Amino acid sequence: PCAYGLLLHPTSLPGPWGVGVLGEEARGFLRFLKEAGARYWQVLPLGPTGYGDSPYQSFSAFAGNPYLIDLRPLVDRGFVRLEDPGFPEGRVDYGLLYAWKWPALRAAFQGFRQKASPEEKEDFARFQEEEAWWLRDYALFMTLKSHHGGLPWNAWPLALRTREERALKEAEASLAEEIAFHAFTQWLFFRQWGALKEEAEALGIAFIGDMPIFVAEDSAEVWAHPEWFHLDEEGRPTVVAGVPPDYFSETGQRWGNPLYRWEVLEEEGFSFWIARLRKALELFHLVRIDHFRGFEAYWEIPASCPTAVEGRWVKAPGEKLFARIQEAFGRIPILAEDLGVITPEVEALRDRFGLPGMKVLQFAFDNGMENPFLPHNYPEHGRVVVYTGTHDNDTTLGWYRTATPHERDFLKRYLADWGITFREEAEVPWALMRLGMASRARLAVYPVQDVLALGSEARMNYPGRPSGNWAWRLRPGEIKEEHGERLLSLAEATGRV
Ligand SMILES: O[C@H]1[C@@H](O)[C@@H](O)[C@@H](O)[C@@H](O)[C@H]1O
Ligand SMILES: O[C@H]1[C@@H](O)[C@@H](O)[C@@H](O)[C@@H](O)[C@H]1O
Repeated sequence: PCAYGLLLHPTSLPGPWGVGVLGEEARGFLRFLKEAGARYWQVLPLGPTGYGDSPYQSFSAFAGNPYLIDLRPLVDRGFVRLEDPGFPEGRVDYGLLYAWKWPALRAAFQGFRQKASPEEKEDFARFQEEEAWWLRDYALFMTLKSHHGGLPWNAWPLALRTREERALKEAEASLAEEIAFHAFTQWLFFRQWGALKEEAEALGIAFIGDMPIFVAEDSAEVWAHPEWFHLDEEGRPTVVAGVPPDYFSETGQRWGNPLYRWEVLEEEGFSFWIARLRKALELFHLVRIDHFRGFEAYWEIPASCPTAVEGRWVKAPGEKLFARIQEAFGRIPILAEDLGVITPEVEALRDRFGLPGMKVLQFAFDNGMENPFLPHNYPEHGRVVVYTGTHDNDTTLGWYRTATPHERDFLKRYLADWGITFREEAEVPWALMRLGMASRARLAVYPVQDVLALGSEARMNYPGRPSGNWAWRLRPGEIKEEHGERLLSLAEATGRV
């Protein structure tokens, strides 16, 4: 029973200009966290997003999401003048945010080139030089994507798709301004996050980052390093990621993400992963990795297959990779997302390296006392993270409302065994958060929607649903001291303060 933190993607922060940003409201959430006894702030992947707006399908495994840039500081410097397009409240309007914030950032870039001090123009220069190894490909990637009507890289003219030496240099020369712009967006993002990170550290708060084990097909790194992935000559994946048919899905899941050529990454001492983790550790203190099981083995699906039925398991060099990580960083600040159908082999790898696993209370009541998500079954070392629900789950109140008769009843009886009782429906989220903090899990993390006991409309992501995801936002003044105080109380009572 060491500590607890809260889960809130930066986009959910309240504030003007269409979305949560790395500014004052963000710093405000830090104070809230501090005064609430919280010691962790978990977020979703922070890279640039494409269609669907999912943080797990980023245009780059290294880049930073421009949408998170707080335009206010840039306004205070005279680089740009802002006028609101009519953004709504409590939700992100991505369509509108795209049409507005990009030109907004572009305009602010012109202000910078004409009013930036030497120390500013110099810093921007150092940044471009130091992050060049990935920044160069990223900036050109985005630029070329705009220049081609948003077409995916493997749909661009042969010369550019195959990254021919000449074509690249020419494009890189006749679009140096757009390329500089994108680099500018990155410069702001990392500098703004950096400030926020130091802030959190001074308050004694650690950041729990996130990253999908597999990258997106249409992204800077796949374009610039196709040797690391199973692609044909046209740049199209010959096999895609996914999971096999299980008790639930009768056809399994076909994600479409490109699969790694593990043999190639190994011959290079897993350079990609080390670089990927090094860059994440610049932003986070702990890094959760989605679909951890992939390091043990992954389900390879023929690209020509419409479902996941035709796949097969393929072992991945997990042991070697983590051994390498251990030596590279002298530690392994990884957080294993081991939800779903896991095997003894996956647990073996996870445990063998002392990596903490996950526990989701919303999944603990559809069976009997042997459910590994029920608190009494948590490993004695308590090296695990308990959640009421994650971003992919409905809010706890929303889950409760639709849960089966068995789950609802078992929930009550189980809570009772722990001296926890509830009357009102809106009380459920707190009963579970309480159960979480009372457990052996050294760390408990809760999404803010549960702290506010919001219903299903505040659900961050609904797997399978083709819209309305990643949009939920706290409304101004919605979260209040009242909530922080109640959390502090619960944390003190369980010894997590
Ligand atoms: O490392 C320490 C230790 O575990 C303490 O018993 C307590 O839990 C602290 O908060 C921290 O976690
Ligand atoms: O007020 C805002 C923010 O909420 C924090 O208080 C930060 O430290 C600054 O004061 C900022 O201007």
